[PDB]
This record gives sequence, C-alpha cells and structure tokens, in this order.
Amino acid sequence: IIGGTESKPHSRPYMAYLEIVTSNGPSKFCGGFLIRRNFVLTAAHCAGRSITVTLGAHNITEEEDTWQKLEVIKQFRHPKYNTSTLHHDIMLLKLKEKASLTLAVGTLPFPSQKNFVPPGRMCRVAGWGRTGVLKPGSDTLQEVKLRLMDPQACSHFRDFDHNLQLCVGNPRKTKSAFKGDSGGPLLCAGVAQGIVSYGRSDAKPPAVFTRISHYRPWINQILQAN
Ligand SMILES: COC(=O)NCc1c(C(=O)O)n(Cc2cccc3ccccc23)c2ccc(F)cc12
Ligand SMILES: [Zn+2]
Repeated sequence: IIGGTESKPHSRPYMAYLEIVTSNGPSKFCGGFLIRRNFVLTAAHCAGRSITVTLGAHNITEEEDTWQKLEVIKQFRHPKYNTSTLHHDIMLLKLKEKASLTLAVGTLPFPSQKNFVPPGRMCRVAGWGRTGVLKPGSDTLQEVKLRLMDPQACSHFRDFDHNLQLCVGNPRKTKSAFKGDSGGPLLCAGVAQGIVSYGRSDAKPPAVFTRISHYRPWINQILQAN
C-alpha cells in the first residue's frame, strides 16, 4: 500500500496473509479475505505448490494469540485464468479446517445483490505490500482510500476489460495498491467489490482489480460443491 495509513489493529478481521511456496524459489506473499470459515478468496496469480494462511494478524513479525495459522488443502484457480492477459485473476482456497470465530477473525460474506459497480465512488483496500517502489513489504497492515475511475483511465493496460475488471486510483495521487498487495479486497461501502490484480512497475495509478460481481456464479458453484 502506497500513501496509506496503518490499519487499526484487527479492524479488518476477514483479512488473510498468504505465504506461497514454489519448488524453485523462496516464499512469496499475497493478501486475501475469509468469505467462509473454510474458504479464502484471492488472486489466481498467487497460486503455488502449497499455501499457508494466517488469520488474525496485524504486525506479521510479532506472534500473538489472535493468530490462526491454517493449512490449505486445495486451490481452486479460475479455469479460464490466462497468464498473458491476466483475465480471470481469481482463486478460492479451501482450508483444511474451519477457522475459529473471534473478535480478530471473522467472515465477510457477500450480500444477495451483485450489482455492477459504476465509476465515481471511493473504496478502500488493505494489505502488507510494498509502501514504495524501492521499499519492502510493510510489517503492519496498511490501508488506503482510492477512487473508482472511468474505464478509459486504464486504456493503457491493453488487455484491460471493463466488464471483467475495475480501474482503481486517481492518477493525480500517489495512493495505490502495489506489489505485495495482490489478492487483497477492495471494499466499497463495506462490500467486497474488487481483488488486487496488477498495475505498473513504477506504481503510477490507476491499478487493475478483478471485478468480483462477474465471478459471483463461479464462486457460488465452488462453495456449493465443496
Ligand atoms: C505471489 O506471486 C507474486 O506476487 N508474483 C509477483 C506479482 C505481483 C506482485 O509483486 O504483487 N503482482 C501484482 C503487481 C505487479 C506489478 C505491479 C503492480 C502494481 C499494482 C498492483 C499490483 C502489481 C503480479 C501480477 C501478476 C503476476 F503474474 C505476478 C505478480
Ligand atoms: Zn493483536
């Protein structure tokens, strides 16, 4: 998160910290959010050989009783995810066991409505990602308020698609999701509407988020069958 604030500790109890393991490199990290006691939603590009989820975290360097470190049994990457275009950048993680409900850990279920979100309004995104181009991931959960932009603002991303994705962040501000914030939720009036997907290496906003509304049928299908 660039140009944001430190979250009030445990104020976003659905937030998930993902450690992603691959065979031929060190750990990578993503965000995500708990939508059921045993399901986390994140980005498809956060897939790996194995993943561990930590719920209940604020400062991810300091172990505390709120932590729940949870095993992932299965990854459900969107079947049409494309590594070239980055279309359909969404994935569900099934946890081995159901998480405990505490003050610090809870679900963020979707409302019944899945209305298309138009440009204009302010939304908020959170994560443990880099706080600048040359800075490292944040030890503490950070968050920032960003503007939903008209789709033409993301035209320079040649594979951007308004039906599939949100265009997020006023180009006149530094404020942005960035590297390390992958998979984290964009909340608009308390409702998850986007997932951090990709942007520019130089951090100039806007960035591209998965439009959750488009994938509500697919999400429902996985949750009902597993
Ligand atoms: C768990 O594996 C990773 O994290 N891999 C690295 C990786 C990242 C990142 O470092 O998070 N992002 C988000 C991203 C990359 C650049 C500028 C951005 C600008 C804004 C927002 C996100 C941005 C990706 C997107 C697509 C992709 F195939 C790989 C990545
Ligand atoms: Zn605490």
